Amino acid sequence: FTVTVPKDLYVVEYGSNMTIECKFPVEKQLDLAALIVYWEMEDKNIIQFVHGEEDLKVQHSSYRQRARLLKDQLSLGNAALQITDVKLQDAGVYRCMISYGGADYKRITVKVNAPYNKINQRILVVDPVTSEHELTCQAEGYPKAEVIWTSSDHQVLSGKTTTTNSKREEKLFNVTSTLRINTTTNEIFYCTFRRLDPEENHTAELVIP
Amino acid sequence: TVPKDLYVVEYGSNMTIECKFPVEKQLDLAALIVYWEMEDKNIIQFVHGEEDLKVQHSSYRQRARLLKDQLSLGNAALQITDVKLQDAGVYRCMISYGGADYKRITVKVNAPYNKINQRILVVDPVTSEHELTCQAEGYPKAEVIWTSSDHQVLSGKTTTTNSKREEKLFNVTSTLRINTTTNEIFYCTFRRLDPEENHTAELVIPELP
Repeated sequence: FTVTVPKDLYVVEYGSNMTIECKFPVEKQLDLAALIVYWEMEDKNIIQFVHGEEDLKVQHSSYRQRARLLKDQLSLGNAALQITDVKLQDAGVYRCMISYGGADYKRITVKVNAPYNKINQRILVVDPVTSEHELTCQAEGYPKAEVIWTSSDHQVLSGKTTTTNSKREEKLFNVTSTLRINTTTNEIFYCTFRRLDPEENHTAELVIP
Repeated sequence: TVPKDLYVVEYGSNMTIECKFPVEKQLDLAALIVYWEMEDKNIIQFVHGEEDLKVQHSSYRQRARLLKDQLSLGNAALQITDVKLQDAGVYRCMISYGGADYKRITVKVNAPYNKINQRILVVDPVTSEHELTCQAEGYPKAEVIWTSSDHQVLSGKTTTTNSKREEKLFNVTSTLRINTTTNEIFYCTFRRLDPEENHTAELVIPELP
């Protein structure tokens, strides 16, 4: 008897839902009087499954109404922890621990990627005689990002970027950048939100109307 | 024996399919053979405690691996990474240690519209007209249903083409034009039938300077 993990690492996007698995030998059928499943992370209990039931009282405050153990999977020899709406606090080392005659644990590490991939934009005519426009790009993510404006002819341009803490998601940043430029209908520009360590670029295409 | 007969697998993910066999004592890997195939193409040939990767078919060159730490437990776990629609079919496993026996496992590949890209364009701030867009790929064809925070169905413009990335899939992009203000919430729902399946992104109208 030993627990096995088909996936050692999980990379999961902010706000989405994850299923992290642990597999254990089940020759015949589950004797739920003998079955225990314990999920935790950084010494905080997520799930304690005993005598066929989830002990939700011992569940840590953080995970209330978010985490649960898929029970259809238990019959197959698979203890699947599903957590919904992944925060940046859910980055950590997750211990899964099962006792069924023998008893053994495995580790699973989770990283939470919070990309600047929901990009909002605005294009305004500031002065139609000089055909000066104001382009704007906003997005949210973690950590801080810089905005990089480029034209269709690959010219870097000077934008004005304003980084604040997000009024939606406490831990994320709200990055808004503004480009003033002279241009005409159908010309194409790009704003590119750049995170670092490791580098990651998300880019939206603005079409001047 | 096989705990799971049927696997429903996501497109582009990893799958782990399992065949169990009796193991009273420990593994003499000179005596052990494991063979995995689908449609007479070899996926894995494991012999003398080593993967015989020259017999492997082109299709599975660096994708197919046998989880070696789970051989110790009496369970041959075929793992294939980056699942295409071509991986739908019937997989045979055979193992010979002392005795010999085979099991068949059916695999179906779902390609859900669960990676939804979004963007919000402020068209005219005077009227406060915004242009919300959602796009995704999947199979089969899916409709998009736009709804407001109080769940009224709104009129949209949806465009469906064959995907350029993977031509068997479809690209579904939908745009909604609506007069609205900062912090109002909208939903774009990718729906697909026989059987029904819903995936929805939540779009929040931003505060721009």
